[PDB]
Amino acid sequence: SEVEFSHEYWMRHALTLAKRAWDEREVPVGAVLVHNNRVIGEGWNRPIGRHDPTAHAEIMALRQGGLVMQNYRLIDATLYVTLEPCVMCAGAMIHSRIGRVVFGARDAKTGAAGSLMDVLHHPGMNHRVEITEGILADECAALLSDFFRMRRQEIK
Amino acid sequence: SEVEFSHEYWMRHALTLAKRAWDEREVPVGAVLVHNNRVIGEGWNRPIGRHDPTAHAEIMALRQGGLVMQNYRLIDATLYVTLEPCVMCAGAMIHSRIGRVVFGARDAKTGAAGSLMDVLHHPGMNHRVEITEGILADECAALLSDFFRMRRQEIK
Ligand SMILES: [Zn+2]
Ligand SMILES: [Zn+2]
Repeated sequence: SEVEFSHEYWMRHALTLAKRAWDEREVPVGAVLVHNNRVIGEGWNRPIGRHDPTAHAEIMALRQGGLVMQNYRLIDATLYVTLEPCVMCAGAMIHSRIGRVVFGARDAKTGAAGSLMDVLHHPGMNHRVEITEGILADECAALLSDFFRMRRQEIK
Repeated sequence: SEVEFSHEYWMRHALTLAKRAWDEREVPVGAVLVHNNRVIGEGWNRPIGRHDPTAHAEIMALRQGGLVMQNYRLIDATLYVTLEPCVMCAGAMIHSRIGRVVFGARDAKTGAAGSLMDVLHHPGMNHRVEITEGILADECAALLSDFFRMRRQEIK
């Protein structure tokens, strides 16, 4: 079913992080940054609790990676995130120079890797980040679905 | 002649922050976030020294503003930055819901406020950030130019 170090194996770890966001009552998105099959950064969405509009899963994983690698450039790393990245995160991926982003569910309204727009393969960027899409898309989208319901199950 | 609280008055303050980046040998870009004419965030470019690819002046200013306002949404705030923002920072401004970005020099190669692409007024966004461009542009451009000149020298 899920071989060690395959995309699904790392995405499942990202889903463990997306659940931390779930517990903190934030949109459940998780991300893990991997280099040579070692975790060098982990993150979950938490803009509300951090009072920070930039606190997305991807930004958190990328900033930790920079610290772990002692380099703002994260050459050859692969960033796994449970939801297609937004424009901000796609831009951050370009500046980080990572090798690839692997995402789960598509974000139909604001995804920047094909959905709302494509930032990553736009011709004028100075670095091409490869894209793998739809890994465990169903579980990723169900987590989000369970959240937007259990959430309206709050608006009394 | 620069009236207190005018765009030029705030951009001149962002230029002082830009010189801090210069002093740290970082591309010289500075930013100041203002709400009701009071500083709620300040930033300068420091990705290299912070080992953080997301450490642009704008991101630093927005994060500080969020702390001060106790809210990731920075409604009606105005962000001054000495150089047209990149895709990542433009994306961040949209998530923060600021009212306006005022910038200095255009970034022809990779500006996301019209140069390389326009993220801010893309029609699929859920928030429109107003744009004021070119405030003290010549000064902002000279600082950047003097930098890439001084740097190209330093290469022994
Ligand atoms: Zn994002
Ligand atoms: Zn930027």
